[PDB]
Amino acid sequence: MEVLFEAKVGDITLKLAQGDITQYPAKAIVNAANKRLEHGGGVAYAIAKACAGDAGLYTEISKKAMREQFGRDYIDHGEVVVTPAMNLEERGIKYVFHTVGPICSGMWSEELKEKLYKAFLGPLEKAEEMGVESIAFPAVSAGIYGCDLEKVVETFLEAVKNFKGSAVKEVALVIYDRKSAEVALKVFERSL
Repeated sequence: MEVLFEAKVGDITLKLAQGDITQYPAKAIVNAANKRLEHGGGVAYAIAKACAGDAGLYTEISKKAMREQFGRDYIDHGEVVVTPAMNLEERGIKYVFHTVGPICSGMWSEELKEKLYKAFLGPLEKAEEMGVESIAFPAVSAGIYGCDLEKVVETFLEAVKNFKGSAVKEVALVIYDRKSAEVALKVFERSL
């Protein structure tokens, strides 16, 4: 795990790290999921298998948790489903916070931005609500949903800046690949 950036933002300490989010030292890690919590690919698959040993198993566990928490089999942007991290609990990761970002498919707009903003802010508020002091995020919607990475990072930063909390003390954005991590760093540098 390599920390590329660190500083005080909003009400917490923000870090930009390059590495595997399933190995990040945070009490809760956020999953960039689809509205049905079917973890079939990308970071959602990585987190799902890391937690249960079989992504399919975590998908079922997640669907059950979502029905229990929201009374339905899907979530809207901003809503967060909480599941036990299972096998990751040994690493200090107690929960996985599932959030759902919009599908840009190479486009951008105020509406798409708002949906993504909610996808980032929701997990922060859930952490605050649960007294979870540390949380790590992936670049939501920057995967197959095709939202421009720079726009995604800018929106994430906006959410962190606007976030009002006292329980949450540490927040991190975790990017797996070098090329993407550097793009993110560039945004952090000119925005903070």
